[PDB]
Amino acid sequence: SQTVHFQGNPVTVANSIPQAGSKAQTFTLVAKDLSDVTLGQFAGKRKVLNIFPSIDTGVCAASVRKFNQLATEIDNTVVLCISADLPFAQSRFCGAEGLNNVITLSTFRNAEFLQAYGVAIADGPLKGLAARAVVVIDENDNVIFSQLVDEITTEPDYEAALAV
Amino acid sequence: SQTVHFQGNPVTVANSIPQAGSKAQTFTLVAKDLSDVTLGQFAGKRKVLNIFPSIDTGVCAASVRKFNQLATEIDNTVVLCISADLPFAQSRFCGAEGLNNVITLSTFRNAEFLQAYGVAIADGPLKGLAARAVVVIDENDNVIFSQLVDEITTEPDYEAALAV
Repeated sequence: SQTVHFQGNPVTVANSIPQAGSKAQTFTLVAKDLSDVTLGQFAGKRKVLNIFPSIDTGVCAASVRKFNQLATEIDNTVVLCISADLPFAQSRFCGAEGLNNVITLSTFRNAEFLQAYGVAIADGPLKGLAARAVVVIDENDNVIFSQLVDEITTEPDYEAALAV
Repeated sequence: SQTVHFQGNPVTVANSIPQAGSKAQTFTLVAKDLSDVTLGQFAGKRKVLNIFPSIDTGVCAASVRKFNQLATEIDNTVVLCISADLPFAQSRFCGAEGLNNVITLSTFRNAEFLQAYGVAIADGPLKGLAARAVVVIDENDNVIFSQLVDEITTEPDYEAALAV
């Protein structure tokens, strides 16, 4: 239903990513301590969903850290860096060092999240992983911004991190 | 269903692990390069399925490597270290590297394998991961040995590495 690219080859992404003005769908993901975490646990806060195919590349790009840093600077915000890496691997993420309101969440046992949010790679070598995307949700669980990055290895625009 | 333990607490594992004497069911797993791999590709060899909840916990047990080393001592052997960890994190496995015929395979997009081989943890925080277990499959693809470890944090019987 959506198509991005990787290694010079197109990639299929199931359904469609949330649209501004829409009520955010609930979801459950796993934290670094293996506990479950839902959207409602962040009620009354601004949520920035930073979705990656993987946050365990072993590379600390300045662009990635900058985005997270910008996102957390907006009032009453929480940044959720989401991927299919297991919580174990997510600890190696170096794109949010020292940012207290940045949380890593795994999708390893909640594949429905990827379907509902329209970021599930449906084919190619990266099948089973999440596409690169950003979804911003406000204090009233309303989506005010979303972006599915055309090129998987590319980062989203910094503007996304600052959506309201 | 079956019951084992995680840090002393009861844990339910789906279905039943293959028993000695049963026929090994085919399966599709993902290798390090993200390519699909099936049991048939190891036809003619002795396959030792070394299944872990995770092989990317930051702690390297000396026991792990020795077990794998011993397994490779038996004629025509290939050791498959399987877990839910993504191919990206399985690369950091210490129990493999340095030893020939010891490869890591991921179930990240083939969760049904855990169900079919009866090693899918059904409850608690380790839900979605594989139980600690060993299944030895011979040249005729018959299961000649298996163990679903009582305490998931402990290591299997070394006799497992040598089963026929």
